[PDB]
Amino acid sequence: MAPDELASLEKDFGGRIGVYALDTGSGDTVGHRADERFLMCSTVKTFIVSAILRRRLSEPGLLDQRIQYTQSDVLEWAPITSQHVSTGMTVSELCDATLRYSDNTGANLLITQLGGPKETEKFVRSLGDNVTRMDRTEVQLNIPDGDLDTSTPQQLVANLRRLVLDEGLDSRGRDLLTDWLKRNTTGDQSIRAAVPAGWTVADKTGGGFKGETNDIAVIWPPGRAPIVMAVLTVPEDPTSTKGKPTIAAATRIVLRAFGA
Repeated sequence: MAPDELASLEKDFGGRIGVYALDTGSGDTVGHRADERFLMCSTVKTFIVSAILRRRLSEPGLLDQRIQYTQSDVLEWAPITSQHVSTGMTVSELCDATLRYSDNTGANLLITQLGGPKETEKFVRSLGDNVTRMDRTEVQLNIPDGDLDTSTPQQLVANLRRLVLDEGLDSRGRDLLTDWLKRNTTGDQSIRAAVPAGWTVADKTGGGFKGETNDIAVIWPPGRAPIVMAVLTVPEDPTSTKGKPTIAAATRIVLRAFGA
């Protein structure tokens, strides 16, 4: 029933929907186009921040380091970092802004601190991800260009499970990451719109210039093991605003499949 409903949803949407979801209690999965490539867009911020958290283990005091930047660094969507050009922000504060507000300048600053876009790639490679690639910075990473800056739904779930639930990070880095994701402010109309009230969700959204809309999440229902999922969407109509409600509709399909 669920993969049929996902195929029906995709037909209604007009475009391509990639879904993968794992119930860590049952071990059951739901998938549609789960092995196909999609732009990660800003979902990649999850991994940039995770790479910074791992890097701190080799660079004592990294999170407290204050980074100075300039007006040239400030992009159109830089809700936090645009307010602190004179005074700088710490690496921790840049991780906060990058995840909770999808701050694009924050992301770029962190990529520079790591040593460039391939450093995040080296990080996911260390987790055993041989699928994802990172190539560009904000905002060019949102523009389709070959397979640059792509992953698949299933790979994104594997990585999110490893980082939020398992030992991809040390326990304090996992808590830092997970709290920032739980506290995301940009996901209310995506996966979260479909989840019952009171259940905790950790998520990271992404979106492109042609209506591409993504969300990846961990969901904690009461009294059972968490669910990890990814929904990636590419409308045929490049001006479509249907991505977010389509994500919520796919989530409702998934939750019903998982008895939630």
